[PDB]
Amino acid sequence: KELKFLVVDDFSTMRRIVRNLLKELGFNNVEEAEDGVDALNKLQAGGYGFVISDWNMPNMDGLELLKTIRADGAMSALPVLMVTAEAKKENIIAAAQAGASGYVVKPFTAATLEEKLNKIFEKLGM
Ligand SMILES: [Mg+2]
Repeated sequence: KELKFLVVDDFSTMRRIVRNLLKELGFNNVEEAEDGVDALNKLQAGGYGFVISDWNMPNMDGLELLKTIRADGAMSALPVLMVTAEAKKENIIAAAQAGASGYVVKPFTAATLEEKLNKIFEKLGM
């Protein structure tokens, strides 16, 4: 599957981990973004096929980034995997209403990530 991923997380250590987990699953075309604003700049360049986004981030959080993607004429169907942390239980109902493609709690292993990605590829038909 030739898919270009965008990994968005305000902690540089976590972006690196997720990127290396994707590399182990065979995905080598992975770009990183620091928050929702940075993510908008990368997405506008085009070519992205999947977004993995942390929920809590400064400047623009994962929910506002999701809602922006979903309102965009060309990118409204872009899959978005929402990432939450044990620290805070998020407003899942709002992400579900905005069309999140799925949810996963970090930290996660490549095995868990693979199972989440396979489930989304199947449910959406990618
Ligand atoms: Mg964060």
